[PDB]
Amino acid sequence: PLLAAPLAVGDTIGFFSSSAPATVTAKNRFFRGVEFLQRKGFKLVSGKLTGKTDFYRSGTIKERAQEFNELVYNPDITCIMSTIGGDNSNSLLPFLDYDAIIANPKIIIGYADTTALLAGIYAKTGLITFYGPALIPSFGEHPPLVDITYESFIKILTRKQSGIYTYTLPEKWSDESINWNENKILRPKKLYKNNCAFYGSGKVEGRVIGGNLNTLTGIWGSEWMPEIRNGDILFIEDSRKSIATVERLFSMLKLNRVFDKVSAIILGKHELFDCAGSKRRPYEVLTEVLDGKQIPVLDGFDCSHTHPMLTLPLGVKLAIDFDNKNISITEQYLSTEK
Amino acid sequence: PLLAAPLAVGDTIGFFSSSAPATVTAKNRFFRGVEFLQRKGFKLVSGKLTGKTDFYRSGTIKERAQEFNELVYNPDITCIMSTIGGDNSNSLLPFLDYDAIIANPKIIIGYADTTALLAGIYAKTGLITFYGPALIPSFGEHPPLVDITYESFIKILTRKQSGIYTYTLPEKWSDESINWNENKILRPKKLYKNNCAFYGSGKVEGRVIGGNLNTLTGIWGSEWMPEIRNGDILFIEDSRKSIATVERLFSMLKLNRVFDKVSAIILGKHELFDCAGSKRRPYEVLTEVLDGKQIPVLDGFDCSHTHPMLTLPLGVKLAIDFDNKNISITEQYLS
Ligand SMILES: Nc1nc(=O)c2ncn([C@@H]3O[C@H](COS(=O)(=O)NC(=O)[C@@H](N)CCC(=O)O)[C@@H](O)[C@H]3O)c2[nH]1
Ligand SMILES: Nc1nc(=O)c2ncn([C@@H]3O[C@H](COS(=O)(=O)NC(=O)[C@@H](N)CCC(=O)O)[C@@H](O)[C@H]3O)c2[nH]1
Repeated sequence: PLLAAPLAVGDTIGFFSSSAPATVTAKNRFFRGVEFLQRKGFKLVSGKLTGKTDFYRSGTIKERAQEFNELVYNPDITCIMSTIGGDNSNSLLPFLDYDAIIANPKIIIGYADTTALLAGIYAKTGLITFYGPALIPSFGEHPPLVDITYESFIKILTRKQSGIYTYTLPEKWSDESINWNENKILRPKKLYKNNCAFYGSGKVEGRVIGGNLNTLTGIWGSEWMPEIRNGDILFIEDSRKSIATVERLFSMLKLNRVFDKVSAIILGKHELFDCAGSKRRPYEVLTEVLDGKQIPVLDGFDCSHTHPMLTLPLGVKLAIDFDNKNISITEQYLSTEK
Repeated sequence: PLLAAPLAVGDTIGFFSSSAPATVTAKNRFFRGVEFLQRKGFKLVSGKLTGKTDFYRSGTIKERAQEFNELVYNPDITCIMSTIGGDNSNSLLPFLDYDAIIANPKIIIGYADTTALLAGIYAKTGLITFYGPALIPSFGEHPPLVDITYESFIKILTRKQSGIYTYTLPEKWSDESINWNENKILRPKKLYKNNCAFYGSGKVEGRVIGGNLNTLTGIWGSEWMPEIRNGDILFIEDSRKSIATVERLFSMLKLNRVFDKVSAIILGKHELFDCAGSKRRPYEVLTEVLDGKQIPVLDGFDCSHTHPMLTLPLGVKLAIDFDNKNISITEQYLS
């Protein structure tokens, strides 16, 4: 794969708004996230749509593509980070400068709707991009959880690329929809013990592919959807969905023969899943849809809309040890030097 | 294509619940729809999941597939009609009896989430199915709008198959969210003049394909999504979506090169579209997404979640005359 140069303390991070204009609509949280990264020593470059609104989005399709391309063209930038998702980054895909991305590989990171860009860029260029923090939701989170998110971000992106990397499991997590865009918390979030489950045995190693599953529907079938291959590990997460929607999306995968190919599935923790009173969890729905197909599942990986969030390279090999209950990156995902 | 026998007054209609359990959750409206069709002379056969609930759905994936298949196996049934949509009919697709459908073609009709079945059945069998009334939302509607829906249903499904059929535009329509499952009516729905628009010139004729666009995402890429081909007319409608979602869905089509293939697009009226204060309509969003491509568009066809609803065969040729502002079925669609 095509690899970006690694991150280092003091580097420049550029940020872009490919969908929702949250630098305006969540401006307090945005400022807290900016301050958070600056205090860590990063220099920030604001994308040209910062502070702008076009109702539900930051700008026209072309304006948003331009905003992103301009960061790619900036030789001082090591990391290009989403401000926040939304619904609309898939629109940009015909207009991104893929040749410039190939010529100037950078760390591209975000999650949620930004999946369309992460997956589409990988499909077009082979660049290893990252499912991980977006500036506003992730780094504007109040302590204590933001510190755990940051620890994963800095570890994954700065560590020496030698030997496998085994993830640490956050001790506590939350998905509550509070403390969003004000100076002070209303009250502390509920902190849940980590209930991640490893359904299976032995060790499975394969290329990880995926992201936000609902968002993948916006690129599905196109040249921007990376082909899923035999032996891949499917990584999928969703946020604030009804069980009805989750069944629909899992069945979409089934119809597409995805479950005939993949050797394991990672379900990110689902933020505020709505079980419609059934008390069922997504894994149970997946099990019905699988119709007897035995695939080991890591249910509840902390790389999703829940806090804290780990950083995950997409398109490289991972190894899930279902017996020892751990997950590791086993393939180089950044260049050894800048 | 594979064609079902035409409907006749007095025939048996079977109904199924492939997703939301609205025979329970909208029981009053359900009874109204049943009574409406019975009064027209139809016999009704209730699918085996009628009156059942599994929280958000009528039953397990396999039980819902069985419910549908059992209607196919019933020799007395000439029309299989959805009760209502939901989110989950795509789950049934691996389990439908496509061979039985081929062996005994029937009129299969519904809309919204049921698109997954209409499209999937067409993909597997070539059967011409129908985007049109579902029992509860469509036939449980109060007069006067239900009468216009029924007039289209009966005209399309019973007419002799000779010469083209040209649609008649409803004079008024509504998308107002009232009088759903209440027993008496607060008042009549607000009525709007028909603002349907023909953007283009000349006449375009091609096979119509599509349905509820959001629902198509649940079958996209699979063997159950019919291939869109050069010359097709794309028919798409959505309901109660944000402009953000509509942009996403239109861009999905663009990324899939759909707009390089289609000869025209029909947008069904979008029930209670949420423009996020932009005052933009779906057509304006489509225009941005198209990035200059000159595709003629029939904007606001009455075959969607709005009332009244016309009945549309899927998979046969239509002709849209943009100069004379009309739309016709030009290919035989029942035996
Ligand atoms: N309390 C609160 N108020 C907000 O206005 C708000 N806007 C965003 N968020 C949180 O930010 C997170 C990321 O927002 S997002 O715009 O990046 N989300 C997305 O792109 C996907 N949720 C869209 C795809 C999908 O959900 O299917 C969400 O999980 C919310 O928890 C908010 N939370
Ligand atoms: N006013 C009103 N009150 C209700 O409680 C209610 N419950 C359902 N409905 C209407 O039924 C109609 C059909 O619902 S459905 O389950 O058949 N719809 C669908 O499957 C699609 N909306 C799914 C695809 C999508 O929307 O993305 C919709 O237009 C709703 O407005 C209601 N309308």
